[PDB]
This record gives sequence, C-alpha cells and structure tokens, in this order.
Amino acid sequence: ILQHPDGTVLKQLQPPPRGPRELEFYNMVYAADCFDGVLLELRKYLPKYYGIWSPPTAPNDLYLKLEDVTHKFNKPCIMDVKIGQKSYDPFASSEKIQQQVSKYPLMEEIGFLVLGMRVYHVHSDSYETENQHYGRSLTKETIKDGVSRFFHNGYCLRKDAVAASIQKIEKILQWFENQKQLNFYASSLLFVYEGSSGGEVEVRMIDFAHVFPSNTIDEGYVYGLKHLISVLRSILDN
Ligand SMILES: COc1cc(O)c2c(=O)c(O)c(-c3ccc(O)c(O)c3)oc2c1
Repeated sequence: ILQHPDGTVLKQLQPPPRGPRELEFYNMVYAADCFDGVLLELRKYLPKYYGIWSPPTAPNDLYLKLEDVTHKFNKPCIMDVKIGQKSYDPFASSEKIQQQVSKYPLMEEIGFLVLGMRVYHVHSDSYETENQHYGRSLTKETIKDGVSRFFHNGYCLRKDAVAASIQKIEKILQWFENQKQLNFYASSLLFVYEGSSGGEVEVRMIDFAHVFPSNTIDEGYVYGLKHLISVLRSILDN
C-alpha cells in the first residue's frame, strides 16, 4: 500500500482471481450511475474510491486509488480486524477451506480475528506493533485483553475511543441488518484513533476480494460484529 501525500493510497491488485474481484466490487459500489440505496449507503463505510490506477509507463501494474483513512490523524493508532465466521468463500476447494480454517480455527467460534495493530505510546513517543501471530494466538479466554491492548496508550485505557468504535460499528451492523444482496468473506474493519477526544475515530470496511452476490443476510458477518461490539462493551467496565 503506497501512501501518496495528497491523502489517497494506492493498493496493488492481488493476484487473480482476488484482485479482479476487488476491482469489480469497488466499480459496482462507486458506479456513477448507481441509485441502489443499499450501495449508496455502503459508500459511507468504505474508503472513498478514485478508480483504477497504474503507473504512466506500466499499464500492466494495477492499483486501486483509495482514501487514506489515517490522513486526518497526527499519531494514528491503527488496528485491522477480519470479520466473519468463515474466512473462505463459497467456491473454495476442500484444500483451501482446510488451509483457511487452519490459519485460525477459532474463526467460527469468535467471529473475528485481529490481523495487526500499531499503537502509539505517549510516555515514550513511539509505536508498538503486533503482527498476524498476535491475533491468531487469542482464544475466548484472552480476546477481551487482546482487543484492549489496542486502546491502551501506556498510561490509560482510551475508553473514549472504545465507546466511539462501538457507535461506529453499530451503523455498519445496521447496514448489514438491512441488506440481503452481498456476503463478505475475509473482509476487515480498519480502526483508527488519535494517539496524541472520542475523537477522530474512524471505522471503515476494507478488503473486498471475496465479496459475493447473495439472497440472504450475511449471518457470519453479523455474528462477528455483534461479538466484537460485546467485547468492546465489556472493555468499558475495566
Ligand atoms: C483494502 O484495503 C485498504 C484500504 C485503505 O484505504 C487503507 C488505508 O487507508 C490505510 O491507511 C491502510 C493502512 C495504512 C497503514 C497501516 O500501517 C495499516 O495497517 C493500514 O490500509 C488500507 C487498506
């Protein structure tokens, strides 16, 4: 993900079929002639999309030009959380389903997975980062404390950012409770708050290489959001 100074990032398309599917998702949602109310409302929760991009001398090399959701922050604290009970799509082979469930076998039980975090610590004027193995190590016994770490700045728990995150997730949940036309697999929520207020908190949906047409509620995604809200809610009692 290449960061441009003008507040928009360039996300390289994943290899096929994943990159192409993510391009068609953004194109569908941000279609200039779209008047589907479900899709127009969905735009509120995604990074703004500026179209396909490639370097002038390299039309082979495909990127999505997207809003940098951290741009308005001075010391952004960033957490990426995968949502859903299944991290594989409805058309995966048995081998791939097994590979995806083995990556984190608690996905069905918990409904979400912390992919990484970058947290600003006030006393040291520095960041502490957690990679993919942090969230994959969390169980039902340790998910609450695992999530809490994102909101602890070295001297206090940022309950303002926790409460704001609940309020922003709730609008996303309401969108999912009022649509029956898309199911989202291996998609995420990007959380951002100000490390240096309630407070600039940004919560945005990202990662759309496995979004499919459907006739039903995305039950796995709803389950994940609800459980994530419940965990964040319990953190307010710390
Ligand atoms: C579909 O994918 C997207 C779309 C986006 O719009 C952003 C985005 O805006 C962003 O800041 C980041 C990001 C930047 C720096 C980090 O350290 C980090 O963990 C995430 O990832 C994105 C991914």
